[PDB]
Amino acid sequence: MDIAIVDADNPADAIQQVKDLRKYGAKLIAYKSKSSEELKLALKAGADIAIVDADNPADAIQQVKDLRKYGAKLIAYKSKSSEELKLALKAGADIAIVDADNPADAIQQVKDLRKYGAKLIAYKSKSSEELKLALKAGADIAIVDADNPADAIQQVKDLRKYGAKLIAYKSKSSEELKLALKAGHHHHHH
Repeated sequence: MDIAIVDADNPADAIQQVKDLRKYGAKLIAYKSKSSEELKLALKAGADIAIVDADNPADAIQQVKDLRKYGAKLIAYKSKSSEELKLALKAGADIAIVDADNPADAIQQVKDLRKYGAKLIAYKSKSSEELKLALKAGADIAIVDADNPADAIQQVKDLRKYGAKLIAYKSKSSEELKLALKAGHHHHHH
């Protein structure tokens, strides 16, 4: 199953991309912001996954509680700190996004969070080899980050071939989705 990550460079365009992805037939739509209020707007537009990215951990943990009370179906939390990710999960986050800079640290955090009881661990890399190591370590969601667009296609190909069940990547633009819809085309299941 694919997760489309909204990637527009401003909130108005990001909110429109949610609508375009939903119409195109994306099964899961993820939206990241440092603003709780912006994440509520993305959910109201039809996003499935609200990614908490606020810098201040006190503020970020309160956003999890606010989004849960609000009825967010899936709340993700992005941190370089496995201690912070544990606090986010205790506060009601569904998905811990491992963001640690050093790959050795990031893989140990996957193993730590699995043993802590994390239900859904996500891991991000430009490297197919690193995502396979993370999946083996117990990650549930593989986030493709390949720099240029041709690299991103190969990484998704690599993960499909591997049998990754939850593949996340940056979405096509609204203008691309709208052109496909104008032609009568929709997302096809893989």
